[PDB]
Amino acid sequence: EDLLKNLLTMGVDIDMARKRQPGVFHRMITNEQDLKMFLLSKGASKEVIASIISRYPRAITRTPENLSKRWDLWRKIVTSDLEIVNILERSPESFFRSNNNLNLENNIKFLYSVGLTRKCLCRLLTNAPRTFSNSLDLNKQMVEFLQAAGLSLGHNDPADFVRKIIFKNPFILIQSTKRVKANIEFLRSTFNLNSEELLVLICGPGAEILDLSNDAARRSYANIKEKLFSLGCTEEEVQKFVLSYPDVIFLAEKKFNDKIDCLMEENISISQIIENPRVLDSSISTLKSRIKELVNAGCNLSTLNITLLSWSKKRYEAKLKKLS
DNA sequence: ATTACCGGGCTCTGCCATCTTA
DNA sequence: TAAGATGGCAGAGCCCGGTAAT
Ligand SMILES: [K+]
Repeated sequence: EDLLKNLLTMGVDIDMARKRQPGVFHRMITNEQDLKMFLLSKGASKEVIASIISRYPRAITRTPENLSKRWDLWRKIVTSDLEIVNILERSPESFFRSNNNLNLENNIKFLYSVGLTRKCLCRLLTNAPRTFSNSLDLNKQMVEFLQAAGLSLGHNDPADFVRKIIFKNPFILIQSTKRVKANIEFLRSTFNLNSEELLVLICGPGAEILDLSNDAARRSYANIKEKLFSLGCTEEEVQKFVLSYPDVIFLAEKKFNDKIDCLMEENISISQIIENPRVLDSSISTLKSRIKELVNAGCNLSTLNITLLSWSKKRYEAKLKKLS
């Protein structure tokens, strides 16, 4: 009865809430008051509170005791209340989609038990919160799958493969095993690719590749291949290029292309580009802004050493001065 | 005094489908 | 027997600078 009124004064988007979790609105008891007070208690602005509820209405079904206990467990990993407010604003669902604090506590035990440091649990919680709402078994699955995948390739102690990858790729424990398998076999196939090459690739520069959704990797590589072929680069060169800079698989196809095109419209050859893959770190805006500045001076770009295009502001700005 | 090499810092939700659970 | 709990999916970059090399 009193439910819609409170939410309305709270700033909530009621129509949106009802669409996401209609069920919640057919309960006779809801604790929307205690939650407001609870988050207010921990420093959340009223606008955040509304935003959290607008996106995860079920949040209002939790009791002060539960909320307080879950919060204190997060504070076993994160150090300030503010850190947690921020995470919840960014992703409500991770905190509120479960109310099994025992399970949560077991995740924390398990993850410690795998040999991860607190800075590593902190990193996980901060950037991949939803890790801690996983079932214990689900986190166990992924960990067992990595160990198995560690030894299924030539790794000396899998225990440490797990730590390296989980540190380099914080988002791995919120991916399905299905998905991460398919991304590994995608790399193994498309490129050489013997166990050791593969292993560094996964731990180092191609670590983010394991998070790509189904076939989005395959599809984004296809585009790379076409667009580079079209410009006169051979498959070898395409492979060499992408392996020396796998980040390029994460770009939206359209971005890659526009990026390639903005560079080349200025008479920078496809050759300069793939022998200096990092120029592609820069957003298109930055590239575009820098291109303007240099051609504005006496630079011809056709023959310049274009590495500066992806230098830091400092080093770039310094060098631009010197050119004029 | 200048650039290359390379790794690190940031960084991941919001939706739907299929169970459990009471 | 309807909600709650849980799993899984699509979508996706940019920047900085230490230190080696010259
Ligand atoms: K109920």
